[PDB]
Order: sequence, then structure tokens, then C-alpha cells
Amino acid sequence: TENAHKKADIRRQDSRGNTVLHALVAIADNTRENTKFVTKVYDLLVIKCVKLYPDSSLEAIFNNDSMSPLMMAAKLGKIGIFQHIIRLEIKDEEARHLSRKFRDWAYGPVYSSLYDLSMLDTCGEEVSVLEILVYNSKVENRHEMLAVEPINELLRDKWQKFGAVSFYISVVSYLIAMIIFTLIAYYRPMDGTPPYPYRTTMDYMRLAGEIVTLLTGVVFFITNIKDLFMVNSLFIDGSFQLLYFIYSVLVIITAVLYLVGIESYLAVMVFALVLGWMNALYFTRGLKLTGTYSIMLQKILFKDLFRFLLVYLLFMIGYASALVSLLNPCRDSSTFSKFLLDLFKLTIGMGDLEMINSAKYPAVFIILLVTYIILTFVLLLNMLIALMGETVGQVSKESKQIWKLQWATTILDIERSFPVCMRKAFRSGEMVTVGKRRWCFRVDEVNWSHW
Amino acid sequence: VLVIITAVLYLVGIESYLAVMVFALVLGWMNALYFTRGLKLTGTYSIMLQKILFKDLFRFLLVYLLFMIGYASALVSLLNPCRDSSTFSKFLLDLFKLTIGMGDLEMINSAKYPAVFIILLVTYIILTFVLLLNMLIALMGETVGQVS
Amino acid sequence: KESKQIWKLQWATTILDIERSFPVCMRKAFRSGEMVTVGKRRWCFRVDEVNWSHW
Ligand SMILES: [Ba+2]
Repeated sequence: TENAHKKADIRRQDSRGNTVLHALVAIADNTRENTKFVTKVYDLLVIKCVKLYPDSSLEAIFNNDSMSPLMMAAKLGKIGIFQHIIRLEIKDEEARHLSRKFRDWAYGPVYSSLYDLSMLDTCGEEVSVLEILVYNSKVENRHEMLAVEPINELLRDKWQKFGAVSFYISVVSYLIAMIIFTLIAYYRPMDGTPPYPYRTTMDYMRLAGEIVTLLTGVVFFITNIKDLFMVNSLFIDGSFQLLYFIYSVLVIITAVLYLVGIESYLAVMVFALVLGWMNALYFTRGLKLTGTYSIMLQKILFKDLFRFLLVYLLFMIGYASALVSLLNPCRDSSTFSKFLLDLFKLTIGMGDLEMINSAKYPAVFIILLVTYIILTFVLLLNMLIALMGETVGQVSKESKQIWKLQWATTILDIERSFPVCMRKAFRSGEMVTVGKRRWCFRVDEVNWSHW
Repeated sequence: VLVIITAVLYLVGIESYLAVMVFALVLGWMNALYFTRGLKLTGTYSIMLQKILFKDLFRFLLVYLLFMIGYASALVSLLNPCRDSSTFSKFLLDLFKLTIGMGDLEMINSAKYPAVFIILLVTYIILTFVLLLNMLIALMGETVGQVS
Repeated sequence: KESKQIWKLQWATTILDIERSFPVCMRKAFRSGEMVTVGKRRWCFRVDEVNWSHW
């Protein structure tokens, strides 16, 4: 840096557009020794950059992906260089306007620290630190990295302002979808021959409600099966997502049955109406912030019972389609409806069959039915072993990791939902004029030492 | 529960109250078998479990009975011609029998609409089978981390 | 303890049963390790390290 022939420009980038600070982040292995000296060099270079160049700061220079050294440390999953840039307080008094941690007032036992929200909550900027902590970083250390000092209180800021509001809208917006469906059911003409001529304007009004009700069940049906291939118990616990799925299944079954021409659709249509008002009993809990261990369990409960239903129904269709292929003489095209009807009744145990006479081939019907019990009894035990093989070893760690992660994940999805006008309204942090003014955040402390 | 059900049935006018009345008498002398333990002072781990066992089975009964009343009251509303006021007693009687599996029904003929009766009964199993697993996951999601 | 013991053991058990399945001709093809001429040459294996001490 200081020489007599030619000096070294600290601001110089590379072919990757990275400066001297970004290489220190890229070698910052989270160990004992390596987290020590990188904090020594990071303080040494920036003070030397200000002393040689008072106009520009070395942190301001971005990359080919427009990344600061603080923005880069969230990507590669670095902690020691991360916790030092956040806790940055410089004694040199010339590189002071870029310091991060401050001391407001020190009335005895109570210290008043002050952290800047410079890049943590970018209101009207491109991309934030906190967004890369949630949306982009795939490193395991993101559970520890959210447990740094300001972000544990920064996430509690916007949770207290947006959590109670966004939950109450979700309760009302579900009640709107129910009162629409009540007006559909009790105002049906009910002749016995569905569908109907949709020419009456006062019947055209309730016709619009089928667009609202059905497509809401369709969006919930096709996104979750895509989310399976590719349980937010904060608001509503994970038992609701399975029950609202069963509500979503019965709607699209209902929509088929009055388009086939069979007038017995009316039983299923009012059946899901009873569940939807009784699904509102999960709204009475309120809001949950303390993580239990059953939260990770109910994802696998939803993961495999949906697999348990599809392995059922494909087997019932497949074995019915199998038995039609045995019929070499003509057989009739209406036999497959009669195979599948006489096959569902055996699993329940109705005994109201039409084709299969168990008195005809008794020694074969039993040994297929006994093995059908053994197939189903093991698939039930695959549920319990997958739960018992989960609640033992590392559930003591991960259930307090994803619960912290999903609590941070949802509140930023709420933050993306508001427009740019309402974004500036409930913004945390205050303007505190320090130096020779910024949007920093007030943090309290209590300490009995340092006298 | 069986006492207040008994008190209704001889005020309705139906003389079959006598079966339920002596039924709870058999339990009450057999409930005295929990008196033989003595007194417990050493804490086990099942004590916090049996609160949630009592918390949700009472919820499991009310989510049952409101669903049985609600679906029976639903099917009366399908009847646009006159229907009769005594049909709701016959819907609810023929609806409890299906969950047990008596098959002694009076109105619902499964031979009439078989492809609809099965797919409602199959989904009725799936509704009840998940609510049973909500008991076991709430117990397994309790006896691991901080129950010690 | 044991679920992270037999899982390590069975992971090593199966890959040697796969190794017994190939003939002697295909055995020499995907052989790990390199010839590095050391001394006054052998089939050794390269291992990387990272250390900030030892200066
Ligand atoms: Ba039976």
C-alpha cells in the first residue's frame, strides 16, 4: 500500500469483479483460527482505505452480481466474517461514518446499542441481506446465521406489525369463501335432471359462485401435488392442510357428478359444506410462536397419507381393469363399472355385492383377502416406523431449526404481498442523526460489568 | 355423560331409559378399582400425556357428533317436496349404524347409488383414520425433546 | 449410536459386493488412485487438506 515506486490499488477488482474483501469472505472457513485473523485484516484494510481515500468506502464496491462483502457472506454460508461486519465499531474516528454498531446512552446498568438497517431491510432497493438468508442460501449454517444479534429482533419487529393483521385477513377470506358456497347450496332448483339452463339472471348470480368455489379447490389441489414432487403451523396447525385437502377433493368430485347426469351430487355437495364450517374450529387457537416437535411430524403425515390414498386408488382401478382383461367372450363395456363397484365394498365390508360370489371360489377369495389385509397392515406400520424413526436422534435439534426457519420464511412472504405504498408505512427502525443520519434500529441492553 | 342422557329419556316418554340407567351403575362400582392404588408422589412421564388424551378425545367426540347431526340436517334440506318432520329421526338413526357397521338401515339403500355411497364411505374412513393419527403424532411429538 | 454405525457398515458392505461383481478386466478401468513417482513410483491416493496453523 505505501511504497516509493508504485502503490497497490485496494479498489481493484478481478475477472470475477471481486475486490480484496470478497476473497477474505471466500476463504473464511468457520473454524477457531480462521475466524480470528480475517477480522483483523478486515478492520485493517477499511481504515487504510479511508486514510488514503476519504471519499469512497471499500464496502460500497459491488461485484458482477452486485454483491457487497456482507451480501456475499450470506451466499457461501459464512458466520465469522458475518458476525464481525454486523458488529463493526471503529475507534479510528476517521472511518467512523461507516461504522455499524453504536452506543446511544449508558445510564448505568442499561446500555443502548444501535444497529443500522442499511442493507438488512431494503425497502425500495433491489435485494436485501435478509432475503438471501431465506430465499437463496442453501447452506446448513442458515439456522445459526439467523441467530445473530439484530435479526433475532428485526424479525420480531415486522412479526408484531404484520402477523396479527395478515392472520385476521386469512380468517375473513375463508369465511367469504364459505358464505358464497352456502348461497349455492340452498338456492338450487333441484328438479332431478342436472345440469340446468343458465339463462336466468338471478340464477346467473349463483352461477358465478361455482367459479369462485371450484377454482379455489383446484389451485389448492394442483399446487400441493407439485410441492410434493418439488404445514405452516404458525397461523393454522398442520392438521388443517390435510383436512382442507379433503375439502378440496370433494369439490372436484361434486363438479363431475352433475355433469355426468346423475342427480345424487346433492349429497356430496352439502357434505363438504358441513366440514367447511367445522374446519373453522382451527381458527380459535390464535397464533403460535413456540415450536413443538409434532410440526415436522405432520408434514410426513401429509406426505404419506396422500401416497397411501394414491396407492389405494390406483390398485383398485388396476385390479378392476385387470379382471376385465380376463373376459375373452363378449366382455360388456358396463362390466368395469360393476367390477369397481363390487371391489370397493369388500374393503369396507358391506357385503352387498353384485358379481363376485364368494361361494363359487372360496379357497381363492380368502387367500386374496387375507393377503389384502397383510398388504394394508404393513403400509399402516410404515407410517408408525417413519414416525418412531424420526422422534429419536436429531429431532432435538432440527425441530428448533426449521421452526425458526419457517417463522422467518413466512414473514418475508407476507412482506412481498404488500405494495410499495404500504411498505413504507410499518417500517421498523428510526432516523437517528449520528455523525456529520441513517435508518438504524434501537436495541436495548442490560450489563452489570464494564465499570 | 350417561347420567344426563338417562335423565332425558324418561322425560321424553320412552321407557327404555332403564337399560342406560343400570349401565352406568355397573361402571361406577368398577370405577372404584382406581382407589386401590393408594397415593402417588413420584412423577412419571405419562401424567402430562393423559391431559392431552383427555383434551382431544373430548374434541374427537364433539367433532364426531356435530358432523353426524350436521350431515343429517343437511340431507333433510335436500328434500324439497313434503319432507316429513319425522324423517330427521330416520336420517340420524340410519347414519349412526353405518359407522358401527350394523347394516340394519331403514332408508338408505346402497343398491340404489353404489358408486356414490362407497366413495363417501371410503373418504369417511380417511377422515377418521387421520384424526386417530393426530392423537399419536401429538403424543410422539411430546415425549422427545423437553418432556425430560 | 448404532443407527449411525450399521448405516456406515452397510454402506461399506454393499460397495464391496458390487466390487466382487465385476470381472478382472473391468476392475482395472475405474480404479481409484494415481501413479505419483516418489523416491528412487506407486499407486497412491491424493488427499486434500486445509490448515491455518503450522507456520
Ligand atoms: Ba362386519
